[PDB]
Parts: sequence; C-alpha cells; structure tokens
Amino acid sequence: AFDGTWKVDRNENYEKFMEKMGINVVKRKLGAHDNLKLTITQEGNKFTVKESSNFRNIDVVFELGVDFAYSLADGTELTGTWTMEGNKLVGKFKRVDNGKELIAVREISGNELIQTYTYEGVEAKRIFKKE
Ligand SMILES: CCCCCCCCCCCCCCCC(=O)O
Repeated sequence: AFDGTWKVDRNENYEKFMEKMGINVVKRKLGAHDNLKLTITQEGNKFTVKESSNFRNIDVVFELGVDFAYSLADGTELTGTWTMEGNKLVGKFKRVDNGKELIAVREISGNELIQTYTYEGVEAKRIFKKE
C-alpha cells in the first residue's frame, strides 16, 4: 500500500512538535525545510525505506512487529516497532534518552501519504505527494 516515492508537500504543527521534542532553534528551522523524500518498498513483512533529505541519505529496513533502533536527524535514538493496523502503519517508539513514547502513523489518502506524529500531547503532520 505504501510503495513508491513520496516528497513532502505540507506540514502541520511540525515546528511546535520539534520544540516539544526539545530540538534546538536552528535544527527546528532546518528540519521544517528538509525536502524529505521517502522511497518505500514493501516485500512481504519487510519494508525498506530510503530516507532522503537535506540532512542525510539513509536506508531503513524493518520487519513488521520486530523491534528496531532508529536515530533522528539530530542524533536522538528511538527504539520501537511498526505494525500494520488494517490500512495504516502504526509506529510505537520510545526515546532511548528519557523513555518517553513517540507514536507515528502512516496512512494513505488517494495519492497522499500522511504521517502523523504525537509526543507528550503534541500532534504534528507531514503530507507527501506521490512522485
Ligand atoms: C532534526 C530532527 C528532525 C525531527 C524529526 C521528527 C520525528 C520523526 C519521527 C520518525 C519516527 C518513525 C520513523 C522510523 C523510520 C521509518 O519507518 O521510516
């Protein structure tokens, strides 16, 4: 369902979310203008995500329900899993530093991939368009 190449289109509440994550002024400004492009490839229960942005070009591989580690562009480490719940991909992660939970949702909406993030009562969204 998620295969393809998606480029960020719009953001809602994103700088606010980053602030709450405690990310510094500069990195927040840069983060908000990262030109994030995701190429997603699903092969059974295995997904490979090519994360391409102004920060880095990283390949992320994970299997549904198997815990993995991921580091954010500013170096903060998370551990968690992605699971399929019906048509959405639900990501439940914990910050390695303070043990607080980060929930991420990926859902498609005809031509658009919406990624919604929640942390400590703050919700933000990133919207991507199919290439
Ligand atoms: C400079 C820091 C940027 C701020 C980043 C905001 C938080 C993004 C959280 C993404 C968590 C899930 C990503 C896991 C990898 C994947 O499945 O694509």
